[PDB]
Amino acid sequence: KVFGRCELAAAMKRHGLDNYRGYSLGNWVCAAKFESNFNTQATNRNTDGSTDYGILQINSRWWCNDGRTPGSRNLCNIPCSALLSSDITASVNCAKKIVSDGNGMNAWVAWRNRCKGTDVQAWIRGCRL
Repeated sequence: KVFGRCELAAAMKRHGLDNYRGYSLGNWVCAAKFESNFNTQATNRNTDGSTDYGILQINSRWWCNDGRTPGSRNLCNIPCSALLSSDITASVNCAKKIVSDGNGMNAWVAWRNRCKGTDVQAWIRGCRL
């Protein structure tokens, strides 16, 4: 599924991401936009044998099990395929563990490169939240 901008903002706010760990909703919407362009089916294979899954591109080497990532850990206790659903619940709950893993939102490279330090409030414009 491909979320509209405000549609996702609403979904994320509903799942408690607004200001979670001090990160405004705009930050998460911005991360989702540049990580997967709001596409729940987005996947990106990495050169280390791992793959990033879903709207928030969660990595298989440590967070989910796709059964084909060497020395992979499954800290979120879920199959990576669950991260490719139209329901973002799985990705949000896993994301909540990632942003609390000692690096803030820096865990998401697209967020760091395209969102960090910017006026992320713009990503929520026009949204009736």
